[PDB]
Amino acid sequence: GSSGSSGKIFTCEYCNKVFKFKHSLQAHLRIHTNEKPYKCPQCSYASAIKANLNVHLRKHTGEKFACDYCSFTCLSKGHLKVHIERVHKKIK
Ligand SMILES: [Zn+2]
Ligand SMILES: [Zn+2]
Ligand SMILES: [Zn+2]
Repeated sequence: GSSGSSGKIFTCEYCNKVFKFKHSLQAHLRIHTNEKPYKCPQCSYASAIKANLNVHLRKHTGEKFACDYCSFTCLSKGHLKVHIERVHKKIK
């Protein structure tokens, strides 16, 4: 079990989420923004373009795997793991 201190906490007033760091919540709020006319039914994915959406939707194939560190989503699982060892890591 992790053992450390904790002053304050950052809670998201959108999806009742929580983030240890601040920058995490800020960048996260990104998905919590609807300024485009075309919105995605699956997620909060929106784009002024029409095609972009059509292609995006295709991405939704059952269940995606979101990164524990960042908000990176991948179709496969194994890839996600490597993404954390390559992106969130620079040591073989
Ligand atoms: Zn949120
Ligand atoms: Zn979507
Ligand atoms: Zn990641």
